[PDB]
Amino acid sequence: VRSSGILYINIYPIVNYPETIKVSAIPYYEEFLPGKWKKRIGDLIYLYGYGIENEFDEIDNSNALFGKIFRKYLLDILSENIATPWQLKELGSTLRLVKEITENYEFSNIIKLQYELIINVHHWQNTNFGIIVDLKINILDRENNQRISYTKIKDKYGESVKKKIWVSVQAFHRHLTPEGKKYATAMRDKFNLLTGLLKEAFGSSEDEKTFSTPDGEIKIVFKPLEIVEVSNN
Ligand SMILES: [K+]
Ligand SMILES: [K+]
Ligand SMILES: [K+]
Repeated sequence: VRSSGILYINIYPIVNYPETIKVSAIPYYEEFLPGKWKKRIGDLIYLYGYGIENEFDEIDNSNALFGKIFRKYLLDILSENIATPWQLKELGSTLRLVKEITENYEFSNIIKLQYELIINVHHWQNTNFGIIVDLKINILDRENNQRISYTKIKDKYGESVKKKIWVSVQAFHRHLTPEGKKYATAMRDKFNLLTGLLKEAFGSSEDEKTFSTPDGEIKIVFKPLEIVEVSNN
């Protein structure tokens, strides 16, 4: 006798995107500063999105080049749609966004806690795209904004601060209640926290969010991808 189930994963799918995009190829010179709206592929740089200046060609999603360009294009568009109070931490092969935790916690005067969303593009079955999103909570010494270990918190501020911060961090991850206890919806709440912070970071007030591009809309659905297996006993 076998079990059946549903798996939710931290991949949020792009359900609509422009299947053809404008590109402009220029010869690759090392002298050109890399940045948003341009991607080197071999001996060419391809401009795309807001990087399109006067002229252009087009590629569609059957082209090998399309995935290479679109992955980067998608993060560049996401980086134009960050909602306050989130801020850009890094845009490279990954997009990282941060928000300071402004909910009350003991010792928030000396220890700063910060959400960090880590966003990577996933590309599968030739034409499917999505974002894989991880969440971290950074623990910072408020007075100097540097990362601080629990060991250093104990050394600098005392054991009582180290213990209260650990409970608060665990509660902000949804591993514990505010009272420092385990609880029956913790694992569900942990995933719902990730989805809710991601929606907030992109200004999403419904399950689906549209982002404008010069090639047409990109639509993401801010629900975890779901995979269902039903066993036949
Ligand atoms: K919060
Ligand atoms: K504070
Ligand atoms: K889904």
